[PDB]
Amino acid sequence: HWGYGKHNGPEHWHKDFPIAKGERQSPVDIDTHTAKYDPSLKPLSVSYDQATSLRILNNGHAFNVEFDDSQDKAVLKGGPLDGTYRLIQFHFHWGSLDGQGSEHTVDKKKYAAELHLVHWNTKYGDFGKAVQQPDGLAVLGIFLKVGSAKPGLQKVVDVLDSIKTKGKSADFTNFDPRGLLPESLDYWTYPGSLTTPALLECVTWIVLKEPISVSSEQVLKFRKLNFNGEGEPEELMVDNWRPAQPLKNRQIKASF
Ligand SMILES: [Hg+2]
Ligand SMILES: [Zn+2]
Repeated sequence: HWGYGKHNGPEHWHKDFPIAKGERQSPVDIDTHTAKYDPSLKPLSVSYDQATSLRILNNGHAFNVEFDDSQDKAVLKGGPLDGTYRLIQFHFHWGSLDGQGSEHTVDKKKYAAELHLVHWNTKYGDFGKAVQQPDGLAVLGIFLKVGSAKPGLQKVVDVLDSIKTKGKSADFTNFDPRGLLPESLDYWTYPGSLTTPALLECVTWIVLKEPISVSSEQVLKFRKLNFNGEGEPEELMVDNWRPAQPLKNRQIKASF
């Protein structure tokens, strides 16, 4: 199957997943001078105070932190969205070096990593249903740059040792996502897709202007994860990002 290697990387995904060369693929390059300032755009509403983290798992391509989405516990609303979207999981994409790792680019600038908080539209009842609609998902993307340590990320970092290989999971309760948000909620938004197979075109992307800073030690720890399963040859989990895709007519609107 698919990966980020020489023989199964992004350039090969189209073979199993034809939609890889569809009309609304992600990520893209955000050209700040071409983005349209839209004054009709409402402020984002992030309601994560009653979030319920359950666990963390190494799925062989990233590590997912999962949340209880059986009720409106952690939700996203406002901004470009109509209705309420529930948080289901967050994950990151990171590089082998500090100069790469992000999926979206800003004026061709690459960040060290990118945080994706994934939410599904409650009018669809379940995640599986929401991935059948063009307005099924909303992904909140936050860039990471190397500098000062992010206190709020430390809890995730310390548990990576326990889920080093593909298929390993750990109980991960009482984790507050609010510690991973930047000061400002200014954003760019555009209609896209999931950045991993099945590359479904169901996402409303909200990418935050303001990056969060994390320390070299913190991102270092991400780089120690393995794509492989226990008892298998070691393949470091690095560079698990997809290159920018053709914008193809779409328009990127700015909230600022
Ligand atoms: Hg869809
Ligand atoms: Zn992602």
